[PDB]
Amino acid sequence: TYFAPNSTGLRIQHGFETILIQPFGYDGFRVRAWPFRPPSGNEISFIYDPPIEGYEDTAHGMSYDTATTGTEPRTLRNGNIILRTTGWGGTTAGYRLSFYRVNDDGSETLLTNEYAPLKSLNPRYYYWPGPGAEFSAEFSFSATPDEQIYGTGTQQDHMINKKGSVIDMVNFNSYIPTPVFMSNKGYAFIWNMPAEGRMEFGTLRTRFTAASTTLVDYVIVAAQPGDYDTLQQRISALTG
Amino acid sequence: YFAPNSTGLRIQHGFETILIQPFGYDGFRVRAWPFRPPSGNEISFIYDPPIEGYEDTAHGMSYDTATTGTEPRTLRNGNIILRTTGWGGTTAGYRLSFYRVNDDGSETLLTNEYAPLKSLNPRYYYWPGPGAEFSAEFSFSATPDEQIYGTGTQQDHMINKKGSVIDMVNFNSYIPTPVFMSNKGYAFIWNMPAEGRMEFGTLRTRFTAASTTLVDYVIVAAQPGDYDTLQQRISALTGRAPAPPDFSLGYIQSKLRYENQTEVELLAQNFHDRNIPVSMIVIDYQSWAHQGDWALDPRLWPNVAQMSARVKNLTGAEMMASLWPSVADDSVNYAALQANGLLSATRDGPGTTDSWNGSYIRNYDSTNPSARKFLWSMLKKNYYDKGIKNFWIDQADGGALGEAYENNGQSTYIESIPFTLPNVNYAAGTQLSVGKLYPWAHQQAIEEGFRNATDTKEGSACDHVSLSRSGYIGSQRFCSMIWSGDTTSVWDTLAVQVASGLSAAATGWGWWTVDAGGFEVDSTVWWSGNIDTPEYRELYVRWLAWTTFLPFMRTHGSRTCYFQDAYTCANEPWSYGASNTPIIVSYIHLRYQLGAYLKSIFNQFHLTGRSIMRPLYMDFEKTDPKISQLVSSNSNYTTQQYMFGPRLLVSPVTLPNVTEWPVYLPQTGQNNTKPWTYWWTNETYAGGQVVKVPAPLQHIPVFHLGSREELLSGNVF
Amino acid sequence: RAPAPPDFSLGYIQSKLRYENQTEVELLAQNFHDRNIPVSMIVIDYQSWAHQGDWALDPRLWPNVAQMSARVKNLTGAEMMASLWPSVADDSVNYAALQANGLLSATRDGPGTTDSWNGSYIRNYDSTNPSARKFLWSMLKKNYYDKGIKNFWIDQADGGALGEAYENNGQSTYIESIPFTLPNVNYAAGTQLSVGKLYPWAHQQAIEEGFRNATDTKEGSACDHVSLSRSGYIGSQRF
Ligand SMILES: *[C@@H]1O[C@H](CO)[C@@H](O[C@@H]2O[C@H](CO)[C@@H](O[C@@H]3O[C@H](CO[C@H]4O[C@H](CO[C@H]5O[C@H](CO)[C@@H](O)[C@H](O)[C@@H]5O[C@H]5O[C@H](CO)[C@@H](O)[C@H](O)[C@@H]5O)[C@@H](O)[C@H](O[C@H]5O[C@H](CO)[C@@H](O)[C@H](O)[C@@H]5O)[C@@H]4O)[C@@H](O)[C@H](O[C@H]4O[C@H](CO)[C@@H](O)[C@H](O)[C@@H]4O[C@H]4O[C@H](CO)[C@@H](O)[C@H](O)[C@@H]4O[C@H]4O[C@H](CO)[C@@H](O)[C@H](O)[C@@H]4O)[C@@H]3O)[C@H](O)[C@H]2NC(C)=O)[C@H](O)[C@H]1NC(C)=O
Ligand SMILES: *[C@@H]1O[C@H](CO)[C@@H](O[C@@H]2O[C@H](CO)[C@@H](O[C@@H]3O[C@H](CO[C@H]4O[C@H](CO[C@H]5O[C@H](CO)[C@@H](O)[C@H](O)[C@@H]5O[C@H]5O[C@H](CO)[C@@H](O)[C@H](O)[C@@H]5O)[C@@H](O)[C@H](O[C@H]5O[C@H](CO)[C@@H](O)[C@H](O)[C@@H]5O)[C@@H]4O)[C@@H](O)[C@H](O[C@H]4O[C@H](CO)[C@@H](O)[C@H](O)[C@@H]4O[C@H]4O[C@H](CO)[C@@H](O)[C@H](O)[C@@H]4O[C@H]4O[C@H](CO)[C@@H](O)[C@H](O)[C@@H]4O)[C@@H]3O)[C@H](O)[C@H]2NC(C)=O)[C@H](O)[C@H]1NC(C)=O
Ligand SMILES: *[C@@H]1O[C@H](CO)[C@@H](O[C@@H]2O[C@H](CO)[C@@H](O[C@@H]3O[C@H](CO[C@H]4O[C@H](CO[C@H]5O[C@H](CO)[C@@H](O)[C@H](O)[C@@H]5O)[C@@H](O)[C@H](O[C@H]5O[C@H](CO)[C@@H](O)[C@H](O)[C@@H]5O)[C@@H]4O)[C@@H](O)[C@H](O[C@H]4O[C@H](CO)[C@@H](O)[C@H](O)[C@@H]4O[C@H]4O[C@H](CO)[C@@H](O)[C@H](O)[C@@H]4O[C@H]4O[C@H](CO)[C@@H](O)[C@H](O)[C@@H]4O)[C@@H]3O)[C@H](O)[C@H]2NC(C)=O)[C@H](O)[C@H]1NC(C)=O
Ligand SMILES: *[C@@H]1O[C@H](CO)[C@@H](O[C@@H]2O[C@H](CO)[C@@H](O[C@@H]3O[C@H](CO[C@H]4O[C@H](CO[C@H]5O[C@H](CO)[C@@H](O)[C@H](O)[C@@H]5O)[C@@H](O)[C@H](O[C@H]5O[C@H](CO)[C@@H](O)[C@H](O)[C@@H]5O)[C@@H]4O)[C@@H](O)[C@H](O[C@H]4O[C@H](CO)[C@@H](O)[C@H](O)[C@@H]4O[C@H]4O[C@H](CO)[C@@H](O)[C@H](O)[C@@H]4O)[C@@H]3O)[C@H](O)[C@H]2NC(C)=O)[C@H](O)[C@H]1NC(C)=O
Ligand SMILES: OC[C@H]1O[C@@H](O[C@H]2[C@@H](OC[C@H]3O[C@@H](O[C@H]4[C@H](O)[C@@H](O)[C@H](O)O[C@@H]4CO)[C@H](O)[C@@H](O)[C@@H]3O[C@@H]3O[C@H](CO)[C@@H](O)[C@H](O)[C@H]3O)OC[C@@H](O)[C@@H]2O)[C@H](O)[C@@H](O)[C@H]1O
Ligand SMILES: OC[C@H]1O[C@@H](O[C@H]2[C@@H](OC[C@H]3O[C@@H](O[C@H]4[C@H](O)[C@@H](O)[C@H](O)O[C@@H]4CO)[C@H](O)[C@@H](O)[C@@H]3O[C@@H]3O[C@H](CO)[C@@H](O)[C@H](O)[C@H]3O)OC[C@@H](O)[C@@H]2O)[C@H](O)[C@@H](O)[C@H]1O
Ligand SMILES: *[C@@H]1O[C@H](CO)[C@@H](O)[C@H](O)[C@H]1NC(C)=O
Ligand SMILES: *[C@@H]1O[C@H](CO)[C@@H](O)[C@H](O)[C@H]1NC(C)=O
Ligand SMILES: *[C@@H]1O[C@H](CO)[C@@H](O)[C@H](O)[C@H]1NC(C)=O
Ligand SMILES: *[C@@H]1O[C@H](CO)[C@@H](O)[C@H](O)[C@H]1NC(C)=O
Ligand SMILES: *[C@@H]1O[C@H](CO)[C@@H](O)[C@H](O)[C@H]1NC(C)=O
Ligand SMILES: *[C@@H]1O[C@H](CO)[C@@H](O)[C@H](O)[C@H]1NC(C)=O
Ligand SMILES: *[C@@H]1O[C@H](CO)[C@@H](O)[C@H](O)[C@H]1NC(C)=O
Repeated sequence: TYFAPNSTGLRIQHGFETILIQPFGYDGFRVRAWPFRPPSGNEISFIYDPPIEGYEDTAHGMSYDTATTGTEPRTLRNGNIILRTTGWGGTTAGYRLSFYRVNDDGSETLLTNEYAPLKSLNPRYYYWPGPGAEFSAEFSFSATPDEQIYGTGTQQDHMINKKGSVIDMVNFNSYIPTPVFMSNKGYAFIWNMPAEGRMEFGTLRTRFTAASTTLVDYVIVAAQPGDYDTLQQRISALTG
Repeated sequence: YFAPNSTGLRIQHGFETILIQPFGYDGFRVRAWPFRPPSGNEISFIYDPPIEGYEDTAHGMSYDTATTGTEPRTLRNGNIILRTTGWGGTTAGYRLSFYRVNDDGSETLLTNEYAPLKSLNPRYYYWPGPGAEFSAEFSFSATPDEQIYGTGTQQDHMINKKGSVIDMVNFNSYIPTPVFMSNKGYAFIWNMPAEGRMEFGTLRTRFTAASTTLVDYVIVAAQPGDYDTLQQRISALTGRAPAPPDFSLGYIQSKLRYENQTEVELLAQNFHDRNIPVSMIVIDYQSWAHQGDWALDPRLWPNVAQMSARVKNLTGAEMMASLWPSVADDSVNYAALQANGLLSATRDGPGTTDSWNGSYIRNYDSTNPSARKFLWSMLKKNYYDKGIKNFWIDQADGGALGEAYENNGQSTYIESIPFTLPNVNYAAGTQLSVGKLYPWAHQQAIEEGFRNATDTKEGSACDHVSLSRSGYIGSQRFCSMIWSGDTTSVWDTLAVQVASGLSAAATGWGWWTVDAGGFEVDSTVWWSGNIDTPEYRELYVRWLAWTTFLPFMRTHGSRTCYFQDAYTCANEPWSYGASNTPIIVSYIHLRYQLGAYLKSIFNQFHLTGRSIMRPLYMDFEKTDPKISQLVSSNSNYTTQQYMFGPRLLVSPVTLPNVTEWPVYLPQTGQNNTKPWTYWWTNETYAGGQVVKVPAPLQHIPVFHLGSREELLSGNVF
Repeated sequence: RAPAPPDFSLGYIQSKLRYENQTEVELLAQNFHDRNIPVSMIVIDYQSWAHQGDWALDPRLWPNVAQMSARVKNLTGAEMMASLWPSVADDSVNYAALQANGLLSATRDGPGTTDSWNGSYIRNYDSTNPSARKFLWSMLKKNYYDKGIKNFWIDQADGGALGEAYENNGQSTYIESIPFTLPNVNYAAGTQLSVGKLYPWAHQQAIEEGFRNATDTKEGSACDHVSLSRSGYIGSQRF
């Protein structure tokens, strides 16, 4: 009785950047974005395709069902997670991402969306520091002051709630920063990137950065609140 | 005063040099650089010597002791002491730590360099280019209970910035400025013009610079709860504000936009015939022929000296005009600006920095002194010498043309395409290395022109003012007021503006204001900005009432309407319904009735940096024990209430259809009395409780300490 | 290995800057016919469009171009060639579509403009983007090829800036002489520094693909039509 998806993925052409959102595993979406040049195909990934456990029969790859330029809003549902493409500001469009969970009582809860209030930097920011095509990436997502962040690897901070902390993604003795975290809102998030960077768990914005990359890749999975054993069931099905 | 026994300490720690000097009262200045010494032409926003301090002359690079940091040392100036230490269990002197000597003799650690056993270097250097310029990341320790106030302006609805990351990139309504106070009893200034990052994490505070040749910061200590001294030290370091001209304290009429000369003359005729006082009429943008002409289009403003004189004859009001920093090819000044190198430019390609009005443009170089003087020669010829002697320096955030997206003026879809923000070339550096200076130097362009025409020195009494949307460290030194930028005309926006102005106060900015009623229409709220609907008419009257108790009372916005009889929808005190006209005019009269109180509190800000609009921790943290937590949680009682001067307590109504409003009256320190008097009922209440007062549409919840006749006299200090 | 050229291209090619409207072109063919002077191809130069990026003759001066090409072939038997620039301006009817589908190159920071011309700052279309090559042929085949103008003059497609070794083209020689750095723009195949030499080669390829698609012919076989290019690279003789 699983709410299987009706689309293999959505590919948005937003100017020079392409965003490929695909249903991935149970109650999960996989988002990939790149400016100008398509993925080489030799990028390093830490997630399984298809997931170790999920609704799928075969791997997704780059497959998608619908292509748009993001002029109009769209909606895609997989399991209990729903994606809603929207505009920025008062506009009605479909180049901004937002993720909801369908609760047991029929209502919906906003897990997170791309941090794009009226006056703010682009939630998918690209910057070219070198003469080549490799770029640095800064992706921003909304957050609430009451949110709680669990995981993010190991660190001697004497805290299990990582909210309000910045975690640099550079390894050294006793410090293994890993961008895999659970939120008490009922969702988990995987920044599937091997590049060094930064984890910002701010009061109103969650931001991940990549020092140098050719492709941004993350996965978001939803679960009913308080049910952390399912979140870990989904994370392990994605990463091992 | 505990004067220091050393002029400074210079540490040679490998290839990096650290120069720590006593600076002002209870302050230390720290400068560090790897390999190459400072050129001496770095951009600095602090005074040497401070405007007020123990010193007789400037410090410069002078120091008393030189060491390699092999052994620990101690240096004391005032109540702050520096202790150089090792890292880990080591005994050395290459790590910095700062303590305050309390009144009871004991000491409290303000902060040290974040260096636990396993951690990155608290002074991290990185070379991204082939040259010697470097990126810097400086880390300081922090505690989970700490509270951060200031950091500039932002629409975050918080006065406690703990747990937030603040990017140092300017855009509309967002002026990140690395000057903050901590509730531990110290202030900190990251004296750097480079773009970067502010990390106020749970256990680590980090500042970064994208490209620089020198790191420079100042730390100053004060006894806990005593924020008035922190602001006294900050203003002595970065600038003591001048006294504003008396006319600027009145009612400022503005909108988007008064389009031709005869429309402005009928506006003054309306204020005169209706016997409604007005102190300044503002002319908005798009009033020029081309971007960069810096003059009113004669086809719509044929005789502006006659216009300003007629406006002054009917209302006595002064005039203000708008200018943008962008110049297009169709400008009469484009060839001259291009030839003399007075324009910024992207570092490859044609050099255009953004777009507007269907043309791609280039911002003038405010860091170039020749460009600043070229621009005043236009403003003085076409405005100042023609009766318009106040200037609206709009859309000068720096880099792009005022927004966080490129291709301004085009479709919102194109604006949303993530074109990278430009790292432009300036005369003083690049956008990444010196970008934060651009709006600060733009204010300076008008300040230099003002002081030159009046033959007065900076810091003295102003004859005229400028209206700016951005700034930086020490922007309070100019005859210039900052406003919160483009806001939406909805109820939630009105509640968020308060915390932005309170954060500006903690940054050192006193001359702050908003757009009464908001600026932009919210397309998802059908009544937003509609001056003919009762829904927005209610919102505007609540908003206009609040601006009465702000450093500057000004109305402005881009309204919508059902009936239009001009170029744009109206925004005048008689444009919101017949029943609302007497309400708006009453607050206009009340504003002029507070003139003595306004000039008195603006003067103390000029002498001491005495904050004008005051967050509740500055006056009642020592007193009310409940306030420490109400600020930590960013309660509406602390993000939406404030002290306007030493006597008034203000709390705007931020909800529709409301007749009672809950105001938290803080404790004042006399438990057997009732010090709070409600303005509209004259009823007295005791401190330390939340009260629900009658708040009809015409009344804004305002309490006052002492007698009303004394605060109206100005004698409050 | 180069293809064999069409026989008509080996004759006399008449061109200048510039034949401005349709009636001037028709009187030119009438002159060759009345004087019995042979001509094999008539060329229409640039600035014959309404906006940069429209990729069509301005109807205010070329009202019926299918009739113009047919009249030219009736009087002289000559084929026709028209000019197109790779620049796109905001006033273009194709600007919104080119921007939304990512068919324009761009400088890597700032608004993205790559040069200037005709008093407007412009962006070059991305010849390395296969989708952009298709977009441009859909314009040329609609407004030229299917209307008797089946040879194309792909001018000012050197890559990076707009055809010159200086930025701010079309402006004063003093401004042009100011050493604004040549742009390291973003392409779909790389940057100007990493793949820039491909731009004019891929621009020739755009029309070669269009020519071979219309005639159902393989590249390298006999050509029915030609293109006039000012730049190229390794192996450009294959077109
Ligand atoms: C004291 O201090 C406190 C702070 O410390 C302060 O609290 C702050 O208060 C304000 C106002 O009270 C709060 O602001 C609101 O926040 C809401 C939540 O925002 C987030 O989530 C939404 C998505 O929300 C959808 O789904 C959830 C869950 O399912 C629902 O609960 C929601 O209702 C909403 O549902 C709709 O849309 C769904 C999807 O399409 C549908 O499925 C569903 O059916 C519904 O139709 C995100 O969109 C937000 O993202 C935005 O902001 C983030 C981060 O900034 C950005 O990253 C992102 O890009 C976006 O910009 C966000 O994540 C908002 O929903 C709410 O929005 C309303 O008002 C604002 C104006 O302020 C409008 O601009 C906005 O359009 C919304 O207006 C509509 O609804 C209002 C009233 O509800 C109507 O009046 C209005 O007409 C309009 O109607 C629209 O929808 C109607 C629905 O039927 C429809 O009828 C109409 O036709 C019309 O279309 C607002 O922003 C803020 O969060 C508080 N902050 C905190 C920390 O608590 C407090 O106020 C202070 N108190 C006092 C007295 O001062
Ligand atoms: C439940 O959870 C709770 C939280 O989740 C948890 O709380 C945590 O508990 C731990 C353990 O208690 C706390 O850790 C301590 O933190 C202290 C404060 O550290 C900060 O400040 C110091 C500098 O402070 C000085 O000045 C202040 C005020 O003036 C004094 O109060 C201090 O005592 C101290 O004074 C000395 O030095 C002064 C000047 O030099 C002198 O004037 C004075 O006379 C004193 O000699 C900073 O140095 C610290 O910085 C370090 O960490 C930051 C950030 O990580 C880095 O940036 C920086 O580089 C440094 O690494 C910090 O900012 C520490 O002082 C305290 O340290 C002692 O123990 C640790 C081992 O844990 C030793 O490694 C360390 O050397 C210290 O040891 C000395 O003193 C101890 C006992 O006090 C002796 O046992 C020991 O022998 C040693 O002796 C030395 O000094 C003696 C002084 O008399 C002397 O007699 C000896 O001869 C010898 O010289 C420790 O790290 C932690 O903060 C809590 N965390 C939080 C969030 O609260 C709680 O435990 C949990 N509960 C349970 C049941 O689990
Ligand atoms: C950037 O680039 C862009 C383009 O990429 C540049 O834009 C271009 O600039 C060029 C020149 O710089 C322009 O060429 C001129 O165009 C005008 C306009 O022509 C049009 O509009 C005419 C009238 O329109 C009005 O009425 C119509 C009625 O329907 C109405 O719809 C409309 O709203 C408006 O109110 C039309 O009549 C005319 O059409 C005619 O001719 C067509 C050609 O074949 C034909 O198709 C039509 O059937 C119709 O017959 C057309 O649509 C032209 O007028 C102008 O031509 C004059 O000047 C040129 C020299 O530049 C000269 O060679 C011509 O002979 C002509 O000269 C007459 O008047 C002169 C007075 O100035 C006079 O001196 C001449 O002698 C001549 O007149 C008389 O005697 C002679 C012989 O004795 C006789 O032949 C005449 O009939 C007459 O009796 C140019 O072609 C482009 O149009 C323009 N393109 C665009 C899109 O704007 C831009 O400048 C650049 N920008 C920058 C910053 O660099
Ligand atoms: C980018 O930005 C630029 C600017 O930064 C934008 O440009 C501007 O756009 C605005 C509006 O979009 C324009 O304002 C409009 O200007 C016109 C033109 O006005 C001038 O010329 C008039 C006619 O001139 C002729 O005769 C003279 C002889 O001297 C010749 O030289 C000319 O060549 C012409 O042949 C002239 O009559 C006007 O003068 C009058 O008013 C002035 C000022 O009060 C007096 O000094 C004069 O004495 C004289 O009375 C003027 O010089 C105006 O006509 C427009 O007004 C109308 O429309 C308004 C709303 O748009 C409305 O509020 C007005 O009431 C008025 O309405 C008219 O129509 C109504 C109903 O249809 C009638 O009821 C009413 O009677 C009247 O008929 C308006 O003010 C700017 O001019 C223009 N600026 C520039 C430099 O071009 C540009 O649009 C932007 N572009 C992009 C892509 O974003
Ligand atoms: O940007 C070009 C693009 O704008 C489209 O507007 C969208 C945009 O609106 C912002 C704009 O609002 C004006 O006011 C309008 C309001 O938009 C209408 O809803 C209302 O009915 O009428 C009022 C008055 O005409 C303000 O006057 C503008 O200042 C404001 O634009 C900002 O302007 C500043 C500089 O002044 C600039 O820096 C900013 O970049 C710019 O946003 O955003 C909100 C969307 O809902 C609007 O659709 C427009 O529709 C379109 O045609 C095109 O012109
Ligand atoms: O470049 C703009 C700038 O030109 C100034 O002209 C200078 C320039 O001339 C080059 C230009 O020549 C045209 O032919 C002119 C000729 O130059 C004149 O001497 C003659 O009297 O008139 C003819 C035609 O009217 C060509 O038609 C143009 O192609 C050529 O311009 C170059 O154009 C190509 C594209 O066509 C472009 O890619 C180049 O960037 C551009 O340079 O250089 C020689 C100087 O002696 C001239 O003074 C002009 O004065 C000025 O107003 C401005 O328009
Ligand atoms: C200066 O004073 C500090 C403490 O105030 C002391 O540790 C140091 O030895 C003194 N140095 C000199 C030269 O007096
Ligand atoms: C002041 O206004 C009155 C209005 O009648 C006018 O008579 C008088 O000349 C004006 N003075 C000036 C300097 O314009
Ligand atoms: C102000 O600048 C002017 C230049 O127009 C100069 O002549 C004058 O001396 C300056 N005023 C001073 C130095 O007081
Ligand atoms: C000037 O403004 C008045 C008042 O709004 C208006 O009636 C008139 O049409 C305007 N004139 C022009 C040319 O815009
Ligand atoms: C409140 O007192 C003031 C003077 O202190 C007076 O002007 C006002 O009318 C009083 N309002 C009342 C009694 O409602
Ligand atoms: C071309 O058509 C014309 C009629 O418009 C006719 O007189 C002439 O014979 C034709 N010539 C050729 C070569 O078809
Ligand atoms: C050429 O491309 C078109 C689409 O543009 C396609 O329909 C056709 O099959 C291709 N081949 C030929 C010979 O037309």
